[PDB]
Amino acid sequence: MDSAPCMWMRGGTSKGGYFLRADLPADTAARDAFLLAVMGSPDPRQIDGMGGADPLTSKVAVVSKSERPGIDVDYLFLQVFVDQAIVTDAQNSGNILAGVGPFAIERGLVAASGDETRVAIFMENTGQVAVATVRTPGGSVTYAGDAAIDGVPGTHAPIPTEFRDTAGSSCGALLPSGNAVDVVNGLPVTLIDNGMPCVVMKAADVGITGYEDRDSLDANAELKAKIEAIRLAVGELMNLGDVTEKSVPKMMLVAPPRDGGAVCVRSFIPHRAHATIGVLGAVSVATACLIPGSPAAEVAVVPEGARKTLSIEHPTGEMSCVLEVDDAGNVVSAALLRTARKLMDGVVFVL
Amino acid sequence: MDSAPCMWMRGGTSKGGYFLRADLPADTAARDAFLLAVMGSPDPRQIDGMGGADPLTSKVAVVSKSERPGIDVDYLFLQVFVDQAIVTDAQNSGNILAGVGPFAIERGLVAASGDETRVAIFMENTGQVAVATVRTPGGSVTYAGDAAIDGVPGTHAPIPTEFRDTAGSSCGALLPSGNAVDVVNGLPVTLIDNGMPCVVMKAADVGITGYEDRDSLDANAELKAKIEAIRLAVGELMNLGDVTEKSVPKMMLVAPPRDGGAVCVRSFIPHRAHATIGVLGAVSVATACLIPGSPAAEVAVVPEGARKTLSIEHPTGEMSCVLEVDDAGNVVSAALLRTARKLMDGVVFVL
Ligand SMILES: [Cl-]
Ligand SMILES: [Cl-]
Ligand SMILES: [Cl-]
Ligand SMILES: [Cl-]
Ligand SMILES: [Cl-]
Ligand SMILES: [Cl-]
Repeated sequence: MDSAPCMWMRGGTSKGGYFLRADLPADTAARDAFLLAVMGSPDPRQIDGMGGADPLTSKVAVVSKSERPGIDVDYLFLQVFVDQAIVTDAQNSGNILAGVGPFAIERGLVAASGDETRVAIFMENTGQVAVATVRTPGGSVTYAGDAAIDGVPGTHAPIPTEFRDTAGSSCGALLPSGNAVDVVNGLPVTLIDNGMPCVVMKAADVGITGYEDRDSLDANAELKAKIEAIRLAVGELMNLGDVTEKSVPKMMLVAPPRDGGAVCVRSFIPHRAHATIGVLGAVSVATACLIPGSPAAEVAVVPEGARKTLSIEHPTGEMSCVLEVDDAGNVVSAALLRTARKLMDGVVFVL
Repeated sequence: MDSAPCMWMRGGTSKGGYFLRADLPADTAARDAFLLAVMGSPDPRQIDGMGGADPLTSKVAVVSKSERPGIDVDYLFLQVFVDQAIVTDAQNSGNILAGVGPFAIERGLVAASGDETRVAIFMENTGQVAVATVRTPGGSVTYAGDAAIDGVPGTHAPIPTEFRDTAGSSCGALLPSGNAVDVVNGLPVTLIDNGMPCVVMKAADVGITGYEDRDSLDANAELKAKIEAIRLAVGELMNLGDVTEKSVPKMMLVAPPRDGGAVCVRSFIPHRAHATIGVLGAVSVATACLIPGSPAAEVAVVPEGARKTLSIEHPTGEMSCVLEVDDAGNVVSAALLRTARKLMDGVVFVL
């Protein structure tokens, strides 16, 4: 009651606590109080709980067996604020998602089935579907292997992840304005939602090249003020209402690729620069690369073929996105690599 | 083998992983590799393990039943470096120590004995003894209660802690120079070890008042260069050898008390300012307050009586130290309040 079984995992480049739904209070307010206490929030240092004093390590997954047709488990993502008594069920960023498949198997929501085991995951926050393929050699999840992702030392078991029903996850449409491009504060942008609502505009159009490192971007007050005025201006158009204290849309500043990739991106999510790029924001940006004349179309190098592999270059490397594009040109699925690791398993306590 | 039972606790204003000795490899090199992997080191973000990406949350306690006369458990403290593949068994700072008593009781090294339970702890790093009194109402440790310590939100069960055999823990003598005061780079200082080797000098003597906040102190390059030249100059005198890449001695800049206390301290440990003060450094400073004409004697207000309560004021509050002083004037024991909390219990995993 003042404890719950819990597995602490790294999912992608994030970390947090993974629960079975039936182990947390049914009452939302009771649930949030418990998770705040588990993390040690509110406290800039989160010294009296399991948060790592950074929003990326103050995250929670709630997983349960699904009754939806074709779905194996339902997954609710929760952000536990570091220094506010606030838990939000914001848009999925796609990193904590990576631990969901392995966690479900370990907890018996899904039994191991051969040496690899498919987990079909409904993302309750947005209504999207992720199919994760996880290594279960011998009938037990493994986290060891040869996969790498930027921002994570060494190598782990690959978890290839295929996203469906991304389109208009949050905005109700791929293009909530109905336009490929909209002029906003005199600038051409794309308002797009293929898994994450994004505003996609050229880095050069807001006075940077798009190749600056994260620290310089975080210190560029005039850049931040400029794109933030754009974000606040488009919230209604994107069916997002007043975005002032919202986490969306992500601001995606695109420049031509430099390392032979598809596109270069600097992401503000919305107010600080992402060290890499969010998974679902990569899908939105890779999709915008395909819409003609659009800011991202103008900078991107897009390969021919129905199965398009788009290497999205970011501050510290690149994240590769495989778009499967039907003969009508819409994106039918996006596949991206994740990794995760079980770090501690047992019981968490609150006062 | 690639896991161990482990309890994650907050101890004082630090956090880390608590093990039974018999659950870790006997081989030191094997042990260090395992603990590095457990924390997610080396990695500035410690994203692939249980470290909180700060040295204060990248700490380990190793506890076992003691055979020493009068000792209940042996405790070895280990610092797991955040971004280096290095584990050190440095001097005890006294915060992780606070979880040792409760952990021993929970693991059955010591059985609960009534509603409060004494744990006599040998600190293997330095040879000191700490007696911790822990609440065991009903025969089970509790972490709830009305105690507070600066740097930890809310309140917890008190763990009153009494230190003995502090004198010359590391230096072999209370005063390794044999002098109450030594002139170093033209400045009077006290080289003292009553639980933590410290250099004690007046804040004013190095060009600050001693009331500056931590951020200003951390940014004072000329202050840091000045006291660091002092530290490097005294390492041999204190029987510490070449202190260049050492963590000791702590630099303690004392000023007259301002909130009715005994003394005001700003601590460099050795290169960044402490947010409060270390427990054992408080004992060393409180002891130096009693040695006549000495820098700390000149600034301190010392109360009459054989049981002296010295409120050591620090950046974010004060830490109170009860010295029990025998008729010969030496310190016979120092008592200080700690708190701890069990945060997660179960098993930790490495690849
Ligand atoms: Cl459940
Ligand atoms: Cl936060
Ligand atoms: Cl997610
Ligand atoms: Cl043991
Ligand atoms: Cl470190
Ligand atoms: Cl300690």
